[PDB]
Amino acid sequence: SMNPPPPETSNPNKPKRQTNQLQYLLRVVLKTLWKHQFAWPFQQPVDAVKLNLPDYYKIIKTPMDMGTIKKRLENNYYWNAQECIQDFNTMFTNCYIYNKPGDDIVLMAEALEKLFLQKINELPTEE
Ligand SMILES: COc1cc(OC)c2c(=O)[nH]c(-c3cc(C)c(OCCO)c(C)c3)nc2c1
Repeated sequence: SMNPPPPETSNPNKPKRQTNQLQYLLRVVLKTLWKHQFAWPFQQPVDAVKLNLPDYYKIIKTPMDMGTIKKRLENNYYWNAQECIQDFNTMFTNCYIYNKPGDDIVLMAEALEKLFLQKINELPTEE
């Protein structure tokens, strides 16, 4: 069994910025989700070998996780807040696509996503 390479977190020729919206995404959005009791399954790429999910990366072709997002934010990988918001949404959607309603992992994602939505509802206007 084999995992894919993780998503890119470094690319020196990708344009990047540090916007006030991106600072909010790190200091408020990521920090809130990361500390949550249900964060742990989402803090690193899905290890499809250790979890014995051999079809995971057959179904999930755009993997994302908060470990990857955390590194992207800390390394100022992004140009804009929409890029980062898309990553969070890709993470949640992958969970819903792969799993079944009412599974524990789906309940965990839902809890995290509720908080994500409440925080992004107050994303600041760009300075
Ligand atoms: C431990 O961290 C994770 C993270 C996950 O996603 C972010 C998942 C995830 O998306 N599905 C599952 C999961 C677990 C079991 C036992 C399942 O039945 C095995 C097939 O008979 C299925 C279909 C999914 N485990 C995760 C664990």
